Amino acid sequence: MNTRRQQAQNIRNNAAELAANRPHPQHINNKEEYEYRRPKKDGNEPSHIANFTKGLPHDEHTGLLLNSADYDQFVLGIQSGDTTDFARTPLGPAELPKVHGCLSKQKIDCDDDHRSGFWKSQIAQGAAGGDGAKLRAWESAGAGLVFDLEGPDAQAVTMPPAPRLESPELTSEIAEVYSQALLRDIHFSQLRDPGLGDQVNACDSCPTQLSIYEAIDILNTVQIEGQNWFSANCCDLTDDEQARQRPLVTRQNIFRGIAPGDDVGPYLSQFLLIGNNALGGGVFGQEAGHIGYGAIRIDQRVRKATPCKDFMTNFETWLDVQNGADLRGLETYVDADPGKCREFPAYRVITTPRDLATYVHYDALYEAYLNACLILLGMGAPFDPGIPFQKPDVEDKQQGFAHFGGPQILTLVCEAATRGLKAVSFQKFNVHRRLRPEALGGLVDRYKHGKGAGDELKPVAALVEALENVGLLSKVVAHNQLQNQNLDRSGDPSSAGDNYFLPMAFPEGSPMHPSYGAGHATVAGACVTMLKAFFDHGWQLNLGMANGKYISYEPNQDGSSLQQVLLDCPLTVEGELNKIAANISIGRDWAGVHYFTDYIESLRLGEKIAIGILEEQKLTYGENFTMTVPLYDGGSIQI
Amino acid sequence: MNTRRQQAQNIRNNAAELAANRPHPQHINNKEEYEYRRPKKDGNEPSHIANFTKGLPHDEHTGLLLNSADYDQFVLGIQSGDTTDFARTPLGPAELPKVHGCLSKQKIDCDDDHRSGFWKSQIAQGAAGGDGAKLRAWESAGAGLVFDLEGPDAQAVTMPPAPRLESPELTSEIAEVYSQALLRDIHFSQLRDPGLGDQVNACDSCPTQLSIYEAIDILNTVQIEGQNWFSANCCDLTDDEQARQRPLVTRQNIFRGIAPGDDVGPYLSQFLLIGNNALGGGVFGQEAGHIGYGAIRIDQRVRKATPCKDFMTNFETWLDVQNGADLRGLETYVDADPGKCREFPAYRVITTPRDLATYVHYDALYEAYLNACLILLGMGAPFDPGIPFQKPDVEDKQQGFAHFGGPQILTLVCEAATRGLKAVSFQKFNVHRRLRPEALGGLVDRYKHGKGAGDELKPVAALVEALENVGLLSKVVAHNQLQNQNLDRSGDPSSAGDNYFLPMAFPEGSPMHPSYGAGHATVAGACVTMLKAFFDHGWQLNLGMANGKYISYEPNQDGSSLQQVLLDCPLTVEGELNKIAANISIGRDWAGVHYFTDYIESLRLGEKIAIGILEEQKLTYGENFTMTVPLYDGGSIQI
Amino acid sequence: MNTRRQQAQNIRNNAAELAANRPHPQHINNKEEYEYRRPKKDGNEPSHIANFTKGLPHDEHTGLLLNSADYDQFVLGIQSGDTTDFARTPLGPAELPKVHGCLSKQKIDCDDDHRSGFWKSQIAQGAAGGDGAKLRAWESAGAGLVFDLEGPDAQAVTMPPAPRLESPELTSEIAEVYSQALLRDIHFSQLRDPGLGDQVNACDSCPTQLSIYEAIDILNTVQIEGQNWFSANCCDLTDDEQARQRPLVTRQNIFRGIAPGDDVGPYLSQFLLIGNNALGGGVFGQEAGHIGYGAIRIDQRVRKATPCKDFMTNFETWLDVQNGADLRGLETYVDADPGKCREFPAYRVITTPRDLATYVHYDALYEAYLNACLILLGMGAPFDPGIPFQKPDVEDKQQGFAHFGGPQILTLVCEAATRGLKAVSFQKFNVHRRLRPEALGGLVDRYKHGKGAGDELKPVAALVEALENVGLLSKVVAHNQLQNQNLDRSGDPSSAGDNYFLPMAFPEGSPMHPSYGAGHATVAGACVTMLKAFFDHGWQLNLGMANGKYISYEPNQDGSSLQQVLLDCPLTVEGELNKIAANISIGRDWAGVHYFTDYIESLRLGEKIAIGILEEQKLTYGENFTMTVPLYDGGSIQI
Amino acid sequence: MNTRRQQAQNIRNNAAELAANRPHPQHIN
Ligand code: NA
Ligand code: NA
Ligand code: NA
Repeated sequence: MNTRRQQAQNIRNNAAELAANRPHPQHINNKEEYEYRRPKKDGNEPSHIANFTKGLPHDEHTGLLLNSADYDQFVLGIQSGDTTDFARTPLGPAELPKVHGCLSKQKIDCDDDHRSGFWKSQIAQGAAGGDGAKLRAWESAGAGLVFDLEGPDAQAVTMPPAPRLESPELTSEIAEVYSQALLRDIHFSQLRDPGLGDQVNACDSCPTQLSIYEAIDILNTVQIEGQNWFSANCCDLTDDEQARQRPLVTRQNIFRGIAPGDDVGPYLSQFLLIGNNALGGGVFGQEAGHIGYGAIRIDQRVRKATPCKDFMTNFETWLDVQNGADLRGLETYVDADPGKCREFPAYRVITTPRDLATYVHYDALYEAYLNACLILLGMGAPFDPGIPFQKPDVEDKQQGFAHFGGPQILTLVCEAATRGLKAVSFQKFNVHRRLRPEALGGLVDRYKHGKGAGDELKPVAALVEALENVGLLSKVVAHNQLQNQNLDRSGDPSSAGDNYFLPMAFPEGSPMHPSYGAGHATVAGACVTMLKAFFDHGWQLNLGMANGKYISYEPNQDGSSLQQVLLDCPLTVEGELNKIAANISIGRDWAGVHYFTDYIESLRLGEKIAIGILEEQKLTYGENFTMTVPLYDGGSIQI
Repeated sequence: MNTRRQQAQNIRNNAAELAANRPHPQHINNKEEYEYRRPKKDGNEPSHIANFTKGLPHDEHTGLLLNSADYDQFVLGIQSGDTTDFARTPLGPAELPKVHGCLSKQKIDCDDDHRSGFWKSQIAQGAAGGDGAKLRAWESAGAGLVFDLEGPDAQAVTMPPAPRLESPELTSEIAEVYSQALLRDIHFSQLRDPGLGDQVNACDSCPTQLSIYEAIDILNTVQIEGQNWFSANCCDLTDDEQARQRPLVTRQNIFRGIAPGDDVGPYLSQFLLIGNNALGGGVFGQEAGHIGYGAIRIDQRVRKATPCKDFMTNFETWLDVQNGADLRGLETYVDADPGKCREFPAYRVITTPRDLATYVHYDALYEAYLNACLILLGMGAPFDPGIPFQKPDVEDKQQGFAHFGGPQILTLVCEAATRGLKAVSFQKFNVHRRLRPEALGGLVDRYKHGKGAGDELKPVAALVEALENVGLLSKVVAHNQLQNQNLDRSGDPSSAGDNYFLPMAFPEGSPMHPSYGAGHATVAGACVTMLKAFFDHGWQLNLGMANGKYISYEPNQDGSSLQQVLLDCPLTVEGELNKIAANISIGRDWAGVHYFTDYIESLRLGEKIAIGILEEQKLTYGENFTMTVPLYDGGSIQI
Repeated sequence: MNTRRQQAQNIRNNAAELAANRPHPQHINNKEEYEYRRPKKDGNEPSHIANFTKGLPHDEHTGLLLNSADYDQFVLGIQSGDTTDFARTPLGPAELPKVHGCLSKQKIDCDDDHRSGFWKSQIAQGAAGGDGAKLRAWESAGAGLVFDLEGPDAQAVTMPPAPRLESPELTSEIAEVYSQALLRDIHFSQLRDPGLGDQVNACDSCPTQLSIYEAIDILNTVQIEGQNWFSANCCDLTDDEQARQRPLVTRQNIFRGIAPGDDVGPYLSQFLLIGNNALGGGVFGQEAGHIGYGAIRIDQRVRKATPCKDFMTNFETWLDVQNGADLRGLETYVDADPGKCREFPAYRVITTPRDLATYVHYDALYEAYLNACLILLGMGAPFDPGIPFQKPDVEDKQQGFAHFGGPQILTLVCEAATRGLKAVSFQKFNVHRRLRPEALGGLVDRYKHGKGAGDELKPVAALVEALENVGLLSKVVAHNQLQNQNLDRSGDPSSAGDNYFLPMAFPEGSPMHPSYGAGHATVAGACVTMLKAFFDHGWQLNLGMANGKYISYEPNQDGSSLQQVLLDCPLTVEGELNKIAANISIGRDWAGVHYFTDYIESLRLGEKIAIGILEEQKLTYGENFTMTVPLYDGGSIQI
Repeated sequence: MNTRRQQAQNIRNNAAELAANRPHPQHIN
């Protein structure tokens, strides 16, 4: 034998070696960083239009990257991770220097207690009780360089290159993210084939410049050089692009993930609507929406944000956000009705993408995937049959709580997320640095106003044609027109003119870190993979059945209760975990802060992080069991 | 430089070595295992009265360990961890073999679909809809042998020896756990010095055979060989016992933990009563009891179990539980009132120890410590000033989300718990194997009925004197008398006679694993230590103040809302985290499944697990910061 | 220099490291294991219909997996490899326990000398001279966990996921394996384009419900969701499926392998028909069928099993086999004719798939590939020109016998096979666990009798449609009708009704180990790869030529002698080795125990095992030569 | 536990050492 000290050290060294001896891939970007250029005096420099520049100095007149030297310093700081190198990077509004090639001078500083004059938008000017908005910096840029004790390393795993401005793929994606902004107040029952059950309209009537029927046509018709993303055959596409590729847009498969079981049933996953039966003697049912949080409850009702109230719809509002104006918590929320119980309608069931965007806005990491984990445990969901002490207590003479029970999975959903964020943080900051969809909506507008210098915005030219030739932009300007009649931005100079800016559900828009690699989807992919591994992924949810059809749940007209939907086949653990993975992941896309590529490839990156942890932790147990974890790309694996 | 693969492997090897090079202590029990004996034909064998035997065959007539060979096989199985060795261990009721020294024969098996006849209690006989209760086995016995990737090893950390039946310490502890059973329906406002604010009685009037005033006297007067635990000076006590030692019992310090800040304010920690202010525009306040779970809410109202309804109050009910009768979920809960909102009183505020016992009954691991973590984040609580990117965004030009924000602490509270359970699982199963307080209540009764053989129960003799000489038992028999008038156990033969059994708030009583080392307290200690480390432990909670006194919260008469309590000094993050640590940890003691020693030493074991993880994870970051984590034993440490 | 001891140790350490430093792939199944479910009381459990359950307890009334707990114990035993864990797994017929979730009780045991009453089929009831059939257990389940001194490790190599019940691929495969059962007595001259030479009918006239012309149409027309396997373009298929994919079924390419040279010439490889010229002075020719086994001969005539006599054609016969009834050697064989020499027709030339099924039934591992090796050596076949001492003896002054002659290759064909079996044993038992084609024929029948519970056999529904819509099943029931008129199973209750069971050429059917990964094909692929490596793969076989056409051999009407076939081009060593690889590998498929996927992917797995050994053994020799081993997937490699 | 790769390599190294640690005789004509 060996002393336990040695055995414990050996296993931690074996896990460390196992992690190292796996395939360490090479990180390949789409080369957009230094490809698209613009003009300087007696030469040319890169435009960095296709790069994330949110927080840096943007020209206050043109809304383009003010100084390229700022981005070169921003990039430098990312790779070093030195706190000192962050401090040299200019932030928010700035003045271009008198000597060319030098770093920009930051207008706002520590002695600026009153910051009203620096911003050009009314909202930002009187944001902090009349003082004016504050600067906000980038979030955990050096997290990609942070190591970990378990799972694969952040740079020991990679995502494929982001699609380009010239590509047919991106054109379909920006159109999809654009469409969702105009379809942001649609009732969820509309996002599915009408044969399943009766659909309804959102009780709150909003001005709509786009419907579902139109959106499917636009997404199917949108094309570059006579090629549509959904239409294009395999032969044309690259091995990387062949993987992401989706089919022709259907009422059922619209705005949905490509993970198995996403198509089956309604849009919204049960684990975002249903709860558990009341502890002990049942006072309420699963349709109540109270999760069985041990002896206390979880309310499944999200905070209701005032419908059809999108932000950054004009240039000033957009520019100030892109100049790192801290506008968090300036979005308004519907007040409660004294007559009604359970703080309705202040807190209602997630009825529209807006309410998903709101849920996802403050989601707080792994909440959604823990909640789903809690729901299954309370329901009486079985664990993967490979796991020890799973048989009747009399026969096996052991139950298993500490390491093969609820306790182990409760920690695992939470564990994985942290490793997830670090892994994607590298892909965002140190590799791809893809612009936010809000920025592309920026690029689209500025081009249509003939802004920039020379052939700077020529790359975007191809993109805006398809968006206008499908007739989408014409509806976006109409939607924006009505949004700029709001008193908060009515007097903004840009409100009078046309705006092609993609509406943001949040005043601040996207978080202060690059687009490519989604923080929500990476956590979603990782946390869900752990749940699918541990639980019996096939387990058909016993939500009950009526009239020989297995019942499901979607919200009612005002989200006051759940409307039952009756399907031919029952819902499985796998599908609903994959659906809530997709719901939260695409939940950002509805808010207009992510593309589909950000979701899909993050979900694939997420499972690699999660699988790696499970692989490494298997060295510890001497029971010698098997955990069968299903993947999003077809067949399952045996850990 | 080195390639990232090598650096990542080196850090995981360095963490593994750091863990090994720390002090690996030697595990010392109190030698009770094979000390107390009883008689066999022409010799003597150990009684195993002071050991955990719950689940094994107990003699149906005497309620003592039927065969010592069963315990020797039970012990053997623990140390091996072999699934086959578990299967040989007899469970529940059994028949003593015709040849002596041989293993007992199990009555119940896989062909016993109807198990009514095997049980001697009415409740268990008609438990499973008339079929009869099923056998339940021991929970994760082999978890002590499971290794881990981060933190200290389970056998690389130890707890001091459990107190003995002869000791003054245990006598005070069993009296404390006994008292709590009779004080189980007391309103929490009573568990504090009355000078702070107006106290109240529980709206539900229960027959009480013991009051607070009496309980303090009993705990202060109870003594062995003219020595009281709280009275005894340092000189008399051992270095291990000097640490646990508490002061003379006060109205303020009664049934409370010895962690700093437990004495200050009411009994119940705020993080078990208060919530967050409503997201965005405030529709309700913190006194509401809705935690700011991102965009959804957490209900702080526990399920209300029918008051003054304790179980295992007679021999039959006690014996069947001790014979591993699965009675989970047979406890009844108060129905809701249609007229009232928020499912009242079915779901009410934690008003009595019963409601804490109920909360803790299904607590689901780290819920309480995550909830507390969520509350602080929503409040706007500051992190430990050592942590990077903590200064204004403009100055430092970075915020930190992924690794130095909410995300990192959210995973850490959840992370630590799993490592905690494995560490204590060893101390329970492989080392101390201390009997449950319910078992000691068993030993007390059987002695007072002159059960057992020869000088078997002589060890307990000394214990029962002090309990009777304080006049406690006389009140326990009176409490039990009224409890056995219930129709569910009225017709049980033992109901007619006197019962000295400690009432259990759960029908099944303690979980199927030994007493010493508390699973709740180990998680509590570990999770709270992580919170204290990350957050500014000193941060005075801004709950508001009225009349120049800082306001606090305790429940009202029916737990319909929070009653404000006004203190001279404000509550700190440290104290309330230490109080919720103690609340949940002692929450078991109220249910009657743990002693104080199980709490205190687990809280100390818990922080060692947590600190060890933090120490190891510090190798990853290159920022070079400092986390100042305060300890329960005075001064703070710098990680 | 180094001492030889050190050099010898270094090379064995270098080989060990080389093996480890190669790509270790991750084992991915199709997730069918826990996907398809059925109903239990108040819940749902997995059906394990798509898993190998042969030997376990099958319900005697429905013919489905009796208890899922048995499979969970069966799986557990596989992964542990513990002899004790095998013994707990119930075998053959069993009684479902009174408590649910418990292990089944085995009817047959060691005190059952007379086992007539346990079986439901006449054949099995009077199998062991009236005593009744015995139980048979699973074959080398723990061989996947066995290590090796040379070649790649069993878990250091993997096969792609098995096709699913829903898939178009499987539907084409089961139709192919079904067709072969009805075409089992076809003369081999029919399995090729008729332009090559005159075709003939099997002298023994059997009732045929299917012809070649019909079988090609059925295989080309069979489709799922309007998709045929052979018709489907690359774009639709996955990278794994794109590899297996075959072209539209031709008279030449029907039931043939996709290895280069399989299409060229007749179906049956020469090395299964031809022999060598008589040692010294030629008394007979190559058309004789006597292999030059040094100074003795090998008879190429297989034992003739009585034609059109298939087994397990009814439910009882099928069920008893699936309940592990040991029926080995109950198949009857044609008696010899006293008048004729060389024990004819008792021993005849392999004339029909039946005779191949019979050859392959007792093939005894590597016999076929050694025989082929012996034939080439006797013919005067050249070795790969890279090998040392290959030139005229006078010039080079060395011949090479021990290490570069016959001796080295003779051991290599035999060597590789053992490593092959262990490698695939893992893929069968520990990963894929694909049901046998006989089991799917079982699933098809039970569905058509409306057996099982709820939506248990719904997965198979899609499969049986295509089989009936092509009109195949209608012919299978007709074939089965005539087979159940046999007196051995005439009185079996199921004989009266319709049977859709795929006929088995063996009474026992498939061997006691899962379908996916073929033991014959893995050995075939491995052994043939070694032969192709060593010999000059291109070497055009000098069998002679007549009328300016290179002669070949196929059998005559009664397999009394070889009928010559004249082709435009000569046969190469590569093609005929690939053809005998395919012949033996597909030889199982004719018997109805394997699919095409089992052959193709095993042949690819086989070469990886073989190449790995050759790579490792190259460290030993200091001659520094090159062995050019051709692959089945196009180009050759240089070892 | 160890990863199968390591266990498989260790056994092949153990076999190689076992072979070397046996009596290596001197060849006398
Ligand atoms: Na169990
Ligand atoms: Na900050
Ligand atoms: Na030669």
